[PDB]
Amino acid sequence: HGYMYIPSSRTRLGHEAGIDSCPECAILEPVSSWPDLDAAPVGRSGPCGYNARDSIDYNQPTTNWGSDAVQSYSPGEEIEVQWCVDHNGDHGGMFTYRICQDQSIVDKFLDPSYLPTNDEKQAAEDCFDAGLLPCTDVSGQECGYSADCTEGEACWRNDWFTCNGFEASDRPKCQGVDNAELNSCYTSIAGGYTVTKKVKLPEYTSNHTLISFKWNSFQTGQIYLSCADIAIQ
Ligand SMILES: *[C@@H]1O[C@H](CO)[C@@H](O)[C@H](O)[C@H]1NC(C)=O
Ligand SMILES: [Zn+2]
Ligand SMILES: [Zn+2]
Ligand SMILES: [Zn+2]
Repeated sequence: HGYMYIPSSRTRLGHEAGIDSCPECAILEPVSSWPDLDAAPVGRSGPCGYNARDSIDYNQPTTNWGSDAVQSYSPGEEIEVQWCVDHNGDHGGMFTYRICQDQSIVDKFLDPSYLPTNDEKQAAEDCFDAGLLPCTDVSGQECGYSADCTEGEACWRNDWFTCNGFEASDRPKCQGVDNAELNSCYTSIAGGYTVTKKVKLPEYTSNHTLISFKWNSFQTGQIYLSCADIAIQ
Protein backbone atom coordinates (compact mmCIF):
# COMPACT_ATOMS: atom_id res chain seq x y z
CA HIS A 1 0.00 0.00 0.00
CA GLY A 2 1.39 3.36 -0.87
CA TYR A 3 0.80 6.84 -2.35
CA MET A 4 2.71 9.77 -3.71
CA TYR A 5 4.17 12.03 -1.02
CA ILE A 6 6.39 14.70 -2.67
CA PRO A 7 5.19 16.78 -4.34
CA SER A 8 2.10 16.43 -2.21
CA SER A 9 -0.49 14.38 -4.09
CA ARG A 10 -4.25 14.71 -4.07
CA THR A 11 -4.27 11.57 -1.90
CA ARG A 12 -1.88 13.13 0.62
CA LEU A 13 -4.06 16.26 0.71
CA GLY A 14 -7.19 14.19 1.17
CA HIS A 15 -5.73 12.49 4.22
CA GLU A 16 -4.34 15.72 5.65
CA ALA A 17 -7.71 17.44 5.13
CA GLY A 18 -9.34 14.76 7.31
CA ILE A 19 -11.30 13.10 4.52
CA ASP A 20 -9.24 9.97 3.65
CA SER A 21 -8.63 7.58 6.56
CA CYS A 22 -6.34 5.34 4.49
CA PRO A 23 -4.44 7.26 1.83
CA GLU A 24 -2.28 4.24 1.05
CA CYS A 25 -5.43 2.14 0.35
CA ALA A 26 -6.35 3.64 -3.04
CA ILE A 27 -5.88 0.49 -5.11
CA LEU A 28 -6.55 -0.65 -8.64
CA GLU A 29 -7.54 -4.30 -8.34
CA PRO A 30 -8.33 -6.89 -9.52
CA VAL A 31 -5.87 -6.39 -12.42
CA SER A 32 -2.94 -7.98 -14.11
CA SER A 33 -0.08 -5.75 -12.96
CA TRP A 34 2.82 -7.93 -14.10
CA PRO A 35 4.76 -8.42 -16.30
CA ASP A 36 3.04 -6.04 -18.77
CA LEU A 37 3.02 -2.97 -16.65
CA ASP A 38 0.70 -0.87 -18.90
CA ALA A 39 -1.72 -3.40 -20.32
CA ALA A 40 -4.35 -3.39 -17.52
CA PRO A 41 -7.10 -0.83 -17.95
CA VAL A 42 -7.16 1.75 -15.16
CA GLY A 43 -10.95 1.67 -14.78
CA ARG A 44 -12.39 3.95 -12.17
CA SER A 45 -8.96 4.46 -10.60
CA GLY A 46 -7.69 6.53 -13.45
CA PRO A 47 -4.38 8.36 -13.31
CA CYS A 48 -5.17 9.92 -9.91
CA GLY A 49 -6.64 7.00 -7.99
CA TYR A 50 -9.93 5.99 -6.45
CA ASN A 51 -10.16 5.09 -2.74
CA ALA A 52 -12.95 2.52 -2.45
CA ARG A 53 -13.53 2.51 1.29
CA ASP A 54 -14.42 6.27 1.70
CA SER A 55 -15.62 6.37 -2.07
CA ILE A 56 -13.11 9.16 -2.92
CA ASP A 57 -12.38 9.77 -6.61
CA TYR A 58 -9.15 11.79 -6.82
CA ASN A 59 -9.60 12.39 -10.56
CA GLN A 60 -11.98 15.33 -9.76
CA PRO A 61 -10.92 18.36 -7.65
CA THR A 62 -12.80 19.28 -4.52
CA THR A 63 -12.31 22.09 -1.97
CA ASN A 64 -9.60 19.90 -0.45
CA TRP A 65 -7.47 19.06 -3.55
CA GLY A 66 -6.92 19.84 -7.16
CA SER A 67 -7.74 23.55 -7.30
CA ASP A 68 -4.24 24.85 -7.56
CA ALA A 69 -0.65 23.67 -8.03
CA VAL A 70 0.89 22.46 -4.78
CA GLN A 71 4.43 23.25 -6.00
CA SER A 72 5.98 25.13 -8.95
CA TYR A 73 9.00 24.05 -10.95
CA SER A 74 10.95 24.99 -14.13
CA PRO A 75 11.00 23.16 -17.44
CA GLY A 76 13.69 20.49 -17.49
CA GLU A 77 14.28 20.78 -13.74
CA GLU A 78 15.53 17.65 -11.95
CA ILE A 79 13.24 17.26 -8.94
CA GLU A 80 12.81 15.05 -5.92
CA VAL A 81 9.84 12.71 -6.13
CA GLN A 82 8.87 10.58 -3.12
CA TRP A 83 6.18 8.03 -2.35
CA CYS A 84 5.23 6.46 0.96
CA VAL A 85 4.98 2.71 1.42
CA ASP A 86 3.23 1.03 4.35
CA HIS A 87 5.34 -1.65 6.08
CA ASN A 88 2.59 -4.14 6.15
CA GLY A 89 2.17 -5.21 2.58
CA ASP A 90 5.33 -3.85 0.83
CA HIS A 91 6.11 -6.65 -1.64
CA GLY A 92 8.39 -4.77 -3.98
CA GLY A 93 7.67 -4.22 -7.67
CA MET A 94 8.21 -1.29 -10.04
CA PHE A 95 7.06 2.30 -10.08
CA THR A 96 7.13 5.42 -12.20
CA TYR A 97 6.03 9.03 -12.56
CA ARG A 98 4.39 10.54 -15.67
CA ILE A 99 3.30 13.94 -17.03
CA CYS A 100 0.72 14.26 -19.79
CA GLN A 101 1.82 17.02 -22.19
CA ASP A 102 -1.70 17.52 -23.57
CA GLN A 103 -3.23 20.31 -21.55
CA SER A 104 -6.73 19.82 -22.97
CA ILE A 105 -6.78 16.24 -21.70
CA VAL A 106 -5.48 17.23 -18.32
CA ASP A 107 -8.03 20.05 -18.01
CA LYS A 108 -10.86 17.48 -17.59
CA PHE A 109 -9.17 16.44 -14.31
CA LEU A 110 -8.91 20.06 -13.06
CA ASP A 111 -12.65 20.93 -12.96
CA PRO A 112 -14.48 20.57 -9.70
CA SER A 113 -17.81 20.50 -11.54
CA TYR A 114 -16.81 17.57 -13.76
CA LEU A 115 -16.09 13.90 -13.12
CA PRO A 116 -14.10 12.17 -15.86
CA THR A 117 -15.68 9.05 -17.30
CA ASN A 118 -13.75 5.76 -17.30
CA ASP A 119 -13.09 6.25 -21.03
CA GLU A 120 -11.64 9.71 -20.35
CA LYS A 121 -9.56 8.22 -17.49
CA GLN A 122 -8.12 5.70 -19.95
CA ALA A 123 -7.34 8.20 -22.66
CA ALA A 124 -5.60 10.29 -19.96
CA GLU A 125 -3.71 7.22 -18.74
CA ASP A 126 -2.47 6.64 -22.30
CA CYS A 127 -1.22 10.25 -22.41
CA PHE A 128 0.55 9.76 -19.09
CA ASP A 129 2.15 6.55 -20.39
CA ALA A 130 3.50 8.54 -23.40
CA GLY A 131 4.76 11.13 -20.95
CA LEU A 132 6.60 8.79 -18.59
CA LEU A 133 9.60 10.46 -16.90
CA PRO A 134 12.45 7.99 -17.34
CA CYS A 135 14.78 7.09 -14.45
CA THR A 136 17.61 7.34 -16.98
CA ASP A 137 16.96 11.05 -17.82
CA VAL A 138 18.65 12.06 -14.61
CA SER A 139 22.39 11.95 -15.20
CA GLY A 140 24.07 9.84 -12.52
CA GLN A 141 20.94 8.10 -11.28
CA GLU A 142 21.36 4.30 -11.22
CA CYS A 143 18.52 2.61 -13.06
CA GLY A 144 18.51 -1.12 -12.70
CA TYR A 145 16.19 -3.95 -13.67
CA SER A 146 13.77 -5.74 -11.32
CA ALA A 147 14.87 -8.88 -9.54
CA ASP A 148 11.37 -10.12 -10.37
CA CYS A 149 11.78 -9.85 -14.15
CA THR A 150 13.82 -11.64 -16.82
CA GLU A 151 14.96 -10.30 -20.18
CA GLY A 152 12.29 -10.86 -22.81
CA GLU A 153 9.44 -9.99 -20.44
CA ALA A 154 7.46 -6.72 -20.62
CA CYS A 155 8.79 -5.69 -17.20
CA TRP A 156 12.43 -5.48 -18.53
CA ARG A 157 12.61 -1.70 -18.79
CA ASN A 158 14.73 0.72 -16.82
CA ASP A 159 12.66 3.80 -17.60
CA TRP A 160 10.59 2.69 -14.64
CA PHE A 161 12.14 2.54 -11.21
CA THR A 162 12.45 -0.70 -9.30
CA CYS A 163 12.08 -1.55 -5.69
CA ASN A 164 14.72 -3.78 -4.19
CA GLY A 165 14.30 -7.53 -4.40
CA PHE A 166 11.72 -9.05 -2.09
CA GLU A 167 14.12 -11.83 -1.11
CA ALA A 168 17.18 -9.74 -0.32
CA SER A 169 18.76 -10.36 3.05
CA ASP A 170 19.69 -6.66 3.39
CA ARG A 171 17.31 -3.82 2.55
CA PRO A 172 14.63 -5.82 0.67
CA LYS A 173 11.53 -4.50 -0.98
CA CYS A 174 10.40 -0.95 -1.57
CA GLN A 175 11.38 0.06 1.95
CA GLY A 176 15.00 -0.90 1.19
CA VAL A 177 15.40 1.79 -1.47
CA ASP A 178 15.79 4.56 1.11
CA ASN A 179 16.08 2.42 4.29
CA ALA A 180 14.32 5.24 6.07
CA GLU A 181 12.94 5.30 9.57
CA LEU A 182 9.47 4.11 10.54
CA ASN A 183 6.93 6.85 10.08
CA SER A 184 9.19 8.95 7.91
CA CYS A 185 5.93 9.48 5.97
CA TYR A 186 2.34 8.81 7.05
CA THR A 187 0.43 5.63 6.53
CA SER A 188 -2.62 4.59 8.40
CA ILE A 189 -2.21 0.79 8.64
CA ALA A 190 1.17 0.24 10.18
CA GLY A 191 3.36 3.20 9.49
CA GLY A 192 5.20 4.46 6.56
CA TYR A 193 8.53 4.59 4.87
CA THR A 194 9.74 6.99 2.19
CA VAL A 195 10.80 5.82 -1.27
CA THR A 196 12.75 8.64 -2.96
CA LYS A 197 14.04 9.22 -6.50
CA LYS A 198 14.71 12.05 -8.95
CA VAL A 199 13.01 12.78 -12.26
CA LYS A 200 13.72 15.34 -14.96
CA LEU A 201 10.62 17.39 -15.73
CA PRO A 202 9.70 17.78 -19.42
CA GLU A 203 10.53 20.92 -21.30
CA TYR A 204 6.95 22.09 -21.15
CA THR A 205 5.09 24.90 -19.46
CA SER A 206 1.75 24.90 -17.62
CA ASN A 207 0.35 26.91 -14.73
CA HIS A 208 -1.54 23.80 -13.66
CA THR A 209 -0.87 20.21 -14.78
CA LEU A 210 -0.46 16.78 -13.13
CA ILE A 211 2.27 14.37 -12.27
CA SER A 212 0.89 10.82 -11.93
CA PHE A 213 2.56 8.10 -9.82
CA LYS A 214 2.03 4.44 -10.67
CA TRP A 215 3.29 1.42 -8.67
CA ASN A 216 2.83 -2.16 -9.93
CA SER A 217 3.20 -5.29 -7.81
CA PHE A 218 4.69 -8.55 -9.14
CA GLN A 219 3.45 -11.23 -6.74
CA THR A 220 -0.15 -10.09 -6.60
CA GLY A 221 -2.23 -8.22 -9.16
CA GLN A 222 -2.46 -4.66 -7.92
CA ILE A 223 -1.58 -1.14 -8.98
CA TYR A 224 -1.46 2.04 -6.86
CA LEU A 225 -1.99 5.40 -8.63
CA SER A 226 -1.81 8.98 -7.29
CA CYS A 227 -1.43 12.38 -8.86
CA ALA A 228 -0.14 15.77 -7.82
CA ASP A 229 -1.13 19.19 -9.09
CA ILE A 230 2.00 21.09 -10.19
CA ALA A 231 3.08 24.12 -12.21
CA ILE A 232 6.01 24.21 -14.62
CA GLN A 233 6.89 27.81 -15.39
C1 LIG B 1 0.26 31.54 -16.27
O1 LIG B 1 -0.69 32.57 -15.95
C2 LIG B 1 -0.12 33.86 -16.08
C3 LIG B 1 -1.23 34.84 -15.71
O2 LIG B 1 -1.58 34.70 -14.28
C4 LIG B 1 0.31 34.07 -17.55
O3 LIG B 1 1.00 35.30 -17.66
C5 LIG B 1 1.29 32.99 -18.01
O4 LIG B 1 1.64 33.05 -19.39
C6 LIG B 1 0.67 31.60 -17.72
N1 LIG B 1 1.63 30.54 -17.94
C7 LIG B 1 1.39 29.48 -18.71
C8 LIG B 1 2.43 28.45 -18.83
O5 LIG B 1 0.35 29.40 -19.36
ZN1 LIG C 1 2.24 -2.75 -22.13
ZN1 LIG D 1 -9.52 25.95 -11.78
ZN1 LIG E 1 -4.93 19.28 -26.42
